[PDB]
Amino acid sequence: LGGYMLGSAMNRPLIHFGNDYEDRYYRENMYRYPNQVYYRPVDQYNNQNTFVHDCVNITVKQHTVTTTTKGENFTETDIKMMERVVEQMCITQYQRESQAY
Repeated sequence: LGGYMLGSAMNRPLIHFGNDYEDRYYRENMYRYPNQVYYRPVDQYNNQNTFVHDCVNITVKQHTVTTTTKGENFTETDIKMMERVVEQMCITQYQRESQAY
């Protein structure tokens, strides 16, 4: 929606998911996940957890609509992994937004 902003792109972290299948799955499917986040201006949140929570939901929602339009779909695992990595990226974005303000 409105008032959201799109952050600059970031390095996809290497992420370990705790078992052979998810590690392998992630390595193979990670190109399908966002490499940047949507967020509301940092002044508009009560703390880091709220900002991050919002950044994650909005970003994933938006990515899901644009991936769906291209005729592709996210599985439940996709959503879980995407959630974890977008949460990491949102934390980085908050940190970066924060040392200005």
